[PDB]
Amino acid sequence: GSSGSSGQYCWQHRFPTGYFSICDRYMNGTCPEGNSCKFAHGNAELHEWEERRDALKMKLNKASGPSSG
Ligand SMILES: [Zn+2]
Repeated sequence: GSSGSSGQYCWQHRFPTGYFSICDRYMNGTCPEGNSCKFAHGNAELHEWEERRDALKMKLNKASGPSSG
């Protein structure tokens, strides 16, 4: 209604350490890590993560190196 109908998004969660998957522990019920976890904590959360990280690439690039062990 007010403050913009569509111009209002509420997505504030942890940052995706860098992984793009769901946390089995969290999905099961409880997770050991918690906030400093590398996995996602809820289908919804993941969605946001994919973005949060997609923001870094704004300046970062893929071509970095082989890093073959
Ligand atoms: Zn976790």
